[PDB]
Amino acid sequence: HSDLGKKLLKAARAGQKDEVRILMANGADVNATDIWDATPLHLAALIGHAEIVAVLLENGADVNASDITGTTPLHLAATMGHDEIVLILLLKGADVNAYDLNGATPLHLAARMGHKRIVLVLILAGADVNAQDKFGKTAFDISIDNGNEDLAKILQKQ
Amino acid sequence: HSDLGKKLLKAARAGQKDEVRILMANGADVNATDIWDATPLHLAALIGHAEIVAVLLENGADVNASDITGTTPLHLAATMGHDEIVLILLLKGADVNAYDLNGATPLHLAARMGHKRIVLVLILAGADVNAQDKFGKTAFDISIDNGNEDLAKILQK
Repeated sequence: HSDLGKKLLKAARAGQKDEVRILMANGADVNATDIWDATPLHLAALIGHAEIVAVLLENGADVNASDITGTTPLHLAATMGHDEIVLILLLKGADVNAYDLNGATPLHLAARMGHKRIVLVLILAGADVNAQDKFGKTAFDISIDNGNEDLAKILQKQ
Repeated sequence: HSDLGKKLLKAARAGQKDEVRILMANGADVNATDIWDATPLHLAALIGHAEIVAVLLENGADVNASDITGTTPLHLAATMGHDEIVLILLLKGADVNAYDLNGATPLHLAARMGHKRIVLVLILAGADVNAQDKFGKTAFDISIDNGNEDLAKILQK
C-alpha cells in the first residue's frame, strides 16, 4: 500500500506515462504523499508532464493538495510556465486563489516569473487580482516592478 | 535502509532531536532523500530546528544538498528568517551563492522577505551582491521594488 504509492511518486517524477497508467490500474494511491507533502500531481505539475497530470486527475487526484510550504500543483505549474497544465488543473477544479505560506497565489507567482499568458488564463479563471501577498503586493504591482506595463493594464480589469 | 532513512526524514521533520541521534547511531543515511530530493537537513532548516541542523551536520550531512527545485537548506533558512540556522549552515560550509531553478540566491530570498540581519550575515559570509536572478534582478533591485530604503543602502555600492 505504501509500496504502490512510492512507485507512483517515482513514476510521476520521472514522467513515465505508461507506468502511471498501470500503477493506477493496479490500485495505487493517487494521493500518496512524501515527507515534503508532495503528491504525484505536484511532481507532474512541476516537471511539466501534461498527460500524467490529466491521468492523475481522472483517477481522483486531489487537485488542491498543498505541500509543506502550502504550495499546490497550480502554484507549481504557474511558476514553471506550464501553460497546458495550468489550464487542465483549472478545468478540473483547482482553486485559483490558493495561497502558499507567503500569501502568494498562483497569479502572484506567474506575474513574478513574467508568464504573461498564464497570468491572463488565471484572470479568466477568476483569480482575485486584488489579492495581496503577506507584504502587500498585487500581481499588478509585481508586473510594474518587472517592467510588464502592458500586462499590468490588463490586470486592472477595466 | 529505506526504512531507517524514512524514519530519519520523519524525525527531522517532527523536530525529534533524540530520535534523530539514535537513528543516526544505528546507521541511518544522513543524506536520505524523499521524492522532492528533500534531505533531513532541508526539513530541519525549513522548520527551524537548530539543534537537529547541528546534529545532522556533525554526522556528515551534505550542507549543499539541493532539492528538485535547486533549493538548498540555506535558501530555506534565509527565506524563513531562521537567523541561527543561517549562521550554522554557513559555518559548516554552505555555499552562500547557491542558486535555485530561478537563479535566486539566499541573498535574493532574504532581501525579498525583508530579513535585514540575514542580509547582513550573508554579505559578511561572501554573498555576491551583484548576482542576478533569471530575470536580471539583484538583491538591491528587489529592495528598491519593495521600497526598503534601509536594505537598499546596505546593498548600494
